[PDB]
Amino acid sequence: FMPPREVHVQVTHSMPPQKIEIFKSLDNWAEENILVHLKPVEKCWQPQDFLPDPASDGFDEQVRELRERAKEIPDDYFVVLVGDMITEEALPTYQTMLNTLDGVRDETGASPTSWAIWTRAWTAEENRHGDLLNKYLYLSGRVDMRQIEKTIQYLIGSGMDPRTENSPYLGFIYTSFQERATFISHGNTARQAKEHGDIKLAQICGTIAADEKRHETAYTKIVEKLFEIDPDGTVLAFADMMRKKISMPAHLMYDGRDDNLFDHFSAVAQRLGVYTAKDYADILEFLVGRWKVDKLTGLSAEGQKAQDYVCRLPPRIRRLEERAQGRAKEAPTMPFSWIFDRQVKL
Amino acid sequence: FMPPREVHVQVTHSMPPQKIEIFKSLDNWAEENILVHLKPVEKCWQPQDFLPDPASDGFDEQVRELRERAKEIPDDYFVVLVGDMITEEALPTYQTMLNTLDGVRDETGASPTSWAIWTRAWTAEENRHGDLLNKYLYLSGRVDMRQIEKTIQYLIGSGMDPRTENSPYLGFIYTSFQERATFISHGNTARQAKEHGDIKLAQICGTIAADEKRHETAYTKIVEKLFEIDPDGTVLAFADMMRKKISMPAHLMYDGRDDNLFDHFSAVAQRLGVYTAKDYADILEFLVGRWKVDKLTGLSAEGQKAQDYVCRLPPRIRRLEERAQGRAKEAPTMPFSWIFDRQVKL
Ligand SMILES: [Fe+3]
Ligand SMILES: [Fe+3]
Ligand SMILES: [Fe+3]
Ligand SMILES: [Fe+3]
Ligand SMILES: [Zn+2]
Ligand SMILES: [Zn+2]
Repeated sequence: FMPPREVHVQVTHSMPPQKIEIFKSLDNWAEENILVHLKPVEKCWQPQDFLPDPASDGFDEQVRELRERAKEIPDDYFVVLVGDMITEEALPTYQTMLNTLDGVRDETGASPTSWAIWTRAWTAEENRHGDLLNKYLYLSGRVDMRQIEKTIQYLIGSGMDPRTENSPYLGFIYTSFQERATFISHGNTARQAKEHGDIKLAQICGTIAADEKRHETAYTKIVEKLFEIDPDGTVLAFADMMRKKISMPAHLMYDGRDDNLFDHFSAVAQRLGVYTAKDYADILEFLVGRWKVDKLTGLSAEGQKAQDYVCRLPPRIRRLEERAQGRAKEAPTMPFSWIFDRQVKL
Repeated sequence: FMPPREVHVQVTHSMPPQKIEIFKSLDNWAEENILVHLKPVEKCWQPQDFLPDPASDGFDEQVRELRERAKEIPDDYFVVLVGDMITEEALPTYQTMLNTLDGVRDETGASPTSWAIWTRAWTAEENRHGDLLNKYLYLSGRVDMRQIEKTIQYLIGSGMDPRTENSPYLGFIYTSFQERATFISHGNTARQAKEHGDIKLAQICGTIAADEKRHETAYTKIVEKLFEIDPDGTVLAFADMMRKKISMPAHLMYDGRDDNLFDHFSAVAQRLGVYTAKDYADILEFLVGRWKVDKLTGLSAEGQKAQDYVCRLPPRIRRLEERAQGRAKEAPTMPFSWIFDRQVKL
């Protein structure tokens, strides 16, 4: 039946028109400072590096092993991993999302601009994450590929509205935050697969995280350059995003069966510690430290307000969650269509 | 090393600005006439419907069968199928490509416009094609998934410039043509897999073709509505596309090894009859018949020229190829990295 829809009213082009040049001029900078964070394709890993080799005499035992190993991984973990993969699979959305950003958008799909080249290349690198996880999940035999496939269709057709308002200020702060968010997630699913005694699974999550660490560096560099060129406007963007809260890229998630699928998935991510509310705050605190927002001069009346709010927010959010956490009650066990309606503790 | 790049000079916004409304107003029409050609997600097939069931006691024998069956399929066919799949996999490009089209582009990634909803939904349906083919190819064990994965990365990062110039006139004629092109391809790979005695493979190609037939109907309806609303401009678009020739969506194809990969792939598609130059002309002739271009009144000096040229082109192209075909010499055998450098006849 009917999937979820963005409840917030839609806003387009919140950025002043003239300033687009600030991104048209930074073309040279981008080549020297963002395009370096790209791996040449020949040097890149590919999903096959991490999956059974179908053209190998060892393919059968390889798959048989992957599957033995999988049994020892509990369902809750699978639910999280699946959510992850579904997010990663909705990639066509995210390339489209970067092609709405006013200062950078690829005008033809093959535009030689540094910004477009970065976009096409980043998409290319991300495409690997979906594939690798998909085939791992598929072979594992622990999840319901059909329902997962269905969720993905519902997701791609729903789209996303990250409320970036076509602003590269907001957009690049979003991606900055998101890329770090998945990085923490993946590193935890890595660290947790290690614990469940599956190193080959750890490696999968591991090397995806690698890509995210690199992408995050690229985006945290673009924000750093915007803090120097436009100290006030960047602070205004950074504050604006924090008040709206960062709505995750896969929140319209729907399996034809759970009207609050994303909330439930996120709850399982929480209990296991793949991505907690602490992590959310920790990311923020890191970005304030990374951009040295604590120390900036030349701020307008609203800018100083936009600064202080942002700077005091991490200990605030942490403590907000703190007391919510030490009052949270026992959560119910709920079925997930991703796992044939087997039940995990929320 | 370095992939191929678009040799033609880039052109943006070839459409007059005012007319965008003709696409802003057709929002209602689109809901009644294009959105109907969408399958509800619950009714859609998913790749799992066509692949071994990893959560089934039968998974092992299923895979073992898929693989036995594959051996009987010759390498040349695999090369074509692989090209196909690589094209289909570069999907994020094509969603981006539809979001450059001036009259339809999704402004936020979640815009409630009939045009955006169609875009997100079509992308969602297409995502299934890549997956299904990918996993089939993977399990088969007859192709080199790593090299295929690499090609895909080179492709997504290269992008495409279909020379639609942000015009929905040109763009929707392009997609109209492309969707029919893949339809003929897939139906032939279906019909050919039948012949090599693999019905489960035929079914895969079969049900993908199904999606393409539907998409083609939707797009050939949008052109039909543009032939009625703007008889002259549509003919001008249709002529313009034919003179530039339709550059296929996967032409920048590169495996780090073959500087003319796309030409060689296309040559194998040709020899086998998956997609010949005849087919190209046959599609054209069908579209002239489909849109009744043969019979249109009220055409400008250039429009009548744009009409006649287009109408006489199918027997022209066919005969051009005819004599090229009856003079073509024996083609060399060439290695493909998609098949571990085994060699097929071009
Ligand atoms: Fe990713
Ligand atoms: Fe990412
Ligand atoms: Fe397709
Ligand atoms: Fe298609
Ligand atoms: Zn994918
Ligand atoms: Zn895909």
